[PDB]
Amino acid sequence: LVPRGSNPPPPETSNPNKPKRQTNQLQYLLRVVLKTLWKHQFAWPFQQPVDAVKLNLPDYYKIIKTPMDMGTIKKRLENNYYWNAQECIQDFNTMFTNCYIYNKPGDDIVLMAEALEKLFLQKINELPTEE
Ligand SMILES: COc1cc2c(cc1-c1c(C)noc1C)ncc1nc(C)n([C@H](C)c3ccccc3)c12
Repeated sequence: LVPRGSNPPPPETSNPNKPKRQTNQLQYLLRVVLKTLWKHQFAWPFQQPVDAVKLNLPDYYKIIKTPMDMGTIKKRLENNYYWNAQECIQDFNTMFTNCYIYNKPGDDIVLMAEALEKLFLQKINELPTEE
């Protein structure tokens, strides 16, 4: 009748046990990298977790075991979840890679992801100096 499957909870975005810092690179990742991607025409499918129930994608979380999205990344930055800039960059990379696993090369959503990823890589090439 209907596929049987719930969404997982979204990724964790805060953790009181983790120490917190602000750094040049983390500030850039929020104010330049995330900001630039978030405002893009094609950001919207990537601004929140994939809702497999609403989108009728019952196999999505059968294969995507490390989901990630820009809404999560934004909250993690805002909550000082990341200590090292590379932890945030890795989350963006996971987001893109997940899209390229679940969706066929050349599909609409993949072309959208590629346009965002190009802009991401350009901004990462201009990452500022560390402390
Ligand atoms: C086809 O892939 C999607 C379509 C989405 C989506 C999320 C995905 C998505 C992403 C991102 N990574 O894997 C999947 C699946 N999130 C919300 C959303 N709302 C609509 C109307 N869509 C449709 C199905 C859509 C299809 C192709 C390109 C853009 C949106 C979507």
